[PDB]
Amino acid sequence: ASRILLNNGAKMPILGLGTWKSPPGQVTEAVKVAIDVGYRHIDCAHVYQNENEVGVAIQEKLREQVVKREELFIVSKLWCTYHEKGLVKGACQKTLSDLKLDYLDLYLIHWPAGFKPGKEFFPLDESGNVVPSDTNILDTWAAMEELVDEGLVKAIGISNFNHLQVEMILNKPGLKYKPAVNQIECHPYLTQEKLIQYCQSKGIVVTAYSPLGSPDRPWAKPEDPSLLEDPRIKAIAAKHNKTTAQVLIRFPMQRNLVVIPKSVTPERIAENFKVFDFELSSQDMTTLLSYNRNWRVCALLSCTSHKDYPF
Ligand SMILES: NC(=O)c1ccc[n+]([C@@H]2O[C@H](COP(=O)([O-])OP(=O)(O)OC[C@H]3O[C@@H](n4cnc5c(N)ncnc54)[C@H](OP(=O)(O)O)[C@@H]3O)[C@@H](O)[C@H]2O)c1
Ligand SMILES: O=C(O)COc1cc(F)ccc1C(=S)NCc1ccc(Br)cc1F
Ligand SMILES: [Br-]
Repeated sequence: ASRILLNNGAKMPILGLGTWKSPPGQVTEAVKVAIDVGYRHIDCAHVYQNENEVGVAIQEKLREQVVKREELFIVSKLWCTYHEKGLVKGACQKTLSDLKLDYLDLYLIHWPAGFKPGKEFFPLDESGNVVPSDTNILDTWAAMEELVDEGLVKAIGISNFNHLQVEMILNKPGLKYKPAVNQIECHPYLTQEKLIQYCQSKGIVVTAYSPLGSPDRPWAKPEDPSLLEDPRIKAIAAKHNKTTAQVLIRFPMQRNLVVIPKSVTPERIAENFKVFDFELSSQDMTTLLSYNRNWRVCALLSCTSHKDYPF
């Protein structure tokens, strides 16, 4: 099954295309190719600074009638400097404008922390620490709920929220819409069994980001572990006559997760979609789970002292 049912009643494609780091001069073609080869879910964010170019691609494929808008599942995210009551709607609207859409299928709080509003995405003090906002997560959630009620988004969710933070939202006094999704880092070196079982037990769908270990993350280092080169994963791939990436994409799908591998390489975009015609065994799945090292590629020192930093 290609889509998972969310607690808002809508169906979400379990495979999407990621767009963080996709250069603005490559990402329009990447998304055009993705839609042509079958993708129906695109993962976006204002902070990635490429939503206009993503939107050019989406718009051309809608115009050309390659796909219907109701067949697409477009996700974006509220950046940390817009957590304030009076800034959430305009942030969402900017994203809609850039993506050329009149609604999003899903809008996430990108990180639990709010930052001082302004032009800078990471406002710092003179000593290098991010400057917080005093807006708490529950007030930002209420602002997200209004976007549903105004028809700008069909579902709302969270991203990078830890157990305590998800629970805080679920226990919100007067909660109107539960989060549909929690999007978190997840791959064989960071398997997230505790947080995933918690979210799944509450009917929250988990999306796995960086499923290939984000080898293009700006802060990579030569010595770091490499999923795509791990000979044990290669061996599982070889047994199935698939690539390592295909194994790494199929793995979260069989955990009832959504997965959002990024590529701007047309051959790889196509290859990465070819994951609905094989099955990893239970043994394969447990073996991949056994590679957990609690190795997190998405973390940031400048934000570690923020009250709401999740890790
Ligand atoms: N919510 C959050 O806080 C958050 C944080 C991080 C990521 N995300 C979302 O998750 C998406 C995926 O994560 P990610 O971008 O960090 O990394 P990723 O998907 O784990 O890895 C992307 C890297 O893998 C390469 N790649 C893709 N397919 C490949 C294949 N078949 N063979 C070999 N290499 C392949 C890509 O290269 P090329 O592009 O050069 O082909 C790129 O360098 C992001 O783009 C973003 O949409 C969300
Ligand atoms: O964030 C992404 O989607 C992928 O990553 C990024 C993508 C961007 F376009 C800009 C910064 C980031 C980083 S540095 N994210 C880490 C990060 C940000 C905020 C807080 Br609170 C903690 C934290 F760990
Ligand atoms: Br944070």
